[PDB]
Amino acid sequence: MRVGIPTETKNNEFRVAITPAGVAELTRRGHEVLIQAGAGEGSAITDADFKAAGAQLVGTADQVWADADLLLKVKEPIAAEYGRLRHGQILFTFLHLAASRACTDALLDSGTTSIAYETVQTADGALPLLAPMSEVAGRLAAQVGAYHLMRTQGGRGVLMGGVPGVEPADVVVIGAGTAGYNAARIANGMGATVTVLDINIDKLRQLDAEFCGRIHTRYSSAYELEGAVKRADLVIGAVLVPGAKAPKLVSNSLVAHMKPGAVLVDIAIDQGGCFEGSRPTTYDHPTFAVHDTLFYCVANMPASVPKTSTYALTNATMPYVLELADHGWRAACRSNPALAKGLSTHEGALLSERVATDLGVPFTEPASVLA
Ligand SMILES: CC(C)C(=O)Nc1ncnc2c1ncn2[C@@H]1O[C@H](CO)[C@@H](O)[C@H]1O
Repeated sequence: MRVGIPTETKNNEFRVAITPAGVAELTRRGHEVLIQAGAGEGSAITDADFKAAGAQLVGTADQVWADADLLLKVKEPIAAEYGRLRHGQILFTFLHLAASRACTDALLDSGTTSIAYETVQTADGALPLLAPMSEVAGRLAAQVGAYHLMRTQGGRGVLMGGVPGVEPADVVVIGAGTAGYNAARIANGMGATVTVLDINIDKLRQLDAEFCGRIHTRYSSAYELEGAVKRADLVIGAVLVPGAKAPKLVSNSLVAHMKPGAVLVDIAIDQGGCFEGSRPTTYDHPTFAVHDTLFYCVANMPASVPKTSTYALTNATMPYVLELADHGWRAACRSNPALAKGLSTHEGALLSERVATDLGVPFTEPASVLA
């Protein structure tokens, strides 16, 4: 079985779906690895780096899509790639099918077998392929929040950690999942006074142990949310409700009572955002004004650090890539329930009940295609 990796084609998507380490492991097990020339340059992975690991480098995207039985990507296929979808191909990437009926229809019409990184789910409820991206997005959230607090960036002009005798920035992280924990940790590492809110007290209990009380924890009632947001210099919205679209926790009305020049970073913006006035924005123009405060809602944040996030993503996908490459989609999903929960399409059948509800489309029970 051939494994193919094309260059990512979306705007500012610098990541790549495999590293030389993954190539060497695939090549070692007797698989051809086809990589489009330049696919890894955005992540500081040179064409020579891939070749030396055993990859057969290919000049165009067309040949990768055409010759690969298992096609690894980072983002969903865009319109220019629908014509490349094939019936005898397994596509393994971030899909976000509920957000695109056109992508969903393209996969279905193609008959291709697709598996979504973000719904791969282990028995304990975790999402091991989304998690490294949530980790990166959290840590980024603190450092872009820090930057935009500078007066030269429209912020209040407050240094994250203060200096001796001067007040640190007051940072509120909403949500203590993978992303919020990581945002809280870096914001606290920078010297800020960090308060993390959640409705799951056990998550608060972990934070209280891990930083010995230094990261403050508050139960996330509507009252407590309003109070802390009013006093904050930087608000990080980290409520990434799995599958569900993010609730609007910070209304534009509450934004108008915020400190002037306060900064809001929404790292749930790949799910519509957890602020009311959040709209997906880009890396060139990152911020916009909401009642004399600054909103940051850049989507696909981990792509801005592709050297980090390409490795974080593909370290996590590699064992599923090996199972797929060695056994094919059906046996691999039979053996591994976590991989099965990512099954999205196969031969015109939509296999995700959540997507199928959200779009109004025939839902095929995943058991029918596997057993
Ligand atoms: C007033 C209402 C609007 C409210 O308080 N809402 C919330 N406030 C803080 N945290 C919340 C939350 N709803 C979920 N979460 C947590 O965010 C993490 C996401 O991974 C999860 O751990 C989850 O428990």
